[PDB]
Amino acid sequence: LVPRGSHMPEETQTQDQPMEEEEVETFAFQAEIAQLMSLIINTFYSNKEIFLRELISNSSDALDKIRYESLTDPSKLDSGKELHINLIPNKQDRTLTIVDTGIGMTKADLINNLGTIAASGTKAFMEALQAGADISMIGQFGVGFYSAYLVAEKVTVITKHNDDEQYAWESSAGGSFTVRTDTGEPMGRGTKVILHLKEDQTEYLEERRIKEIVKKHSQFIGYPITLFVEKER
Ligand SMILES: Nc1ncnc2c1ncn2[C@@H]1O[C@@H]2COP(=O)(O)O[C@H]2[C@H]1O
Ligand SMILES: [Mg+2]
Ligand SMILES: [Mg+2]
Repeated sequence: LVPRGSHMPEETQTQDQPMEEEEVETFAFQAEIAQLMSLIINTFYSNKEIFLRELISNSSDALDKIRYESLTDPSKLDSGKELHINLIPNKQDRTLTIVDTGIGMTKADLINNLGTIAASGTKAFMEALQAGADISMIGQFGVGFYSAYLVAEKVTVITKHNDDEQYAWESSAGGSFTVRTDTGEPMGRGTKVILHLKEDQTEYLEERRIKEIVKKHSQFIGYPITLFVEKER
């Protein structure tokens, strides 16, 4: 009744998909973890570059788990995903992302493994730091992940395990973290740790620096690692 030969883009713009709800929960760090994070963030250390070794070690442990889980669950052999790590600096956003195709984490794994449960070595490690230990000793005390706060003001962890949905963990320290369901970009099995770098820590976006610290500290990953470099415009 109202003939048309051509429409403007706004006229044929599709209706939005239904808005999704994401459930968010907020948790306090275990008291000694909170102490540790306050000590890490607010103290000068000479050797901050070991954060990357700690996050790559976590990824390598998650990748090893794939191989062994196949002994009680052979279907993982059928995945076509390569077992690998990618490092992804974004100079536009000032973030460094460590991506793996390991086993991932469930929601309860994020809550229990990344903040609420005591690590037995945490008090000993804070005393070793007081007595002048090098921050590099952190992984030997079972709290390596929190080294990310040597260089990052905020950390976001996106993760997907076969036995659960995709979740995001996030914390800017200050004593709390959040876990929420993540209905955004499905990432497939594995974990992405997104470091929001502090203003004076932007050297960890540079490709030569990243290659230097991988070669110095992470030579026995056991899986291919790949550094994605944004082409300079
Ligand atoms: N990349 C990752 N993939 C899977 N789990 C992780 C990752 N990073 C940290 N974690 C979990 O966080 C925990 C930190 O302490 P652990 O190294 O004992 O065990 C670690 C894993 O359970
Ligand atoms: Mg370990
Ligand atoms: Mg190994």
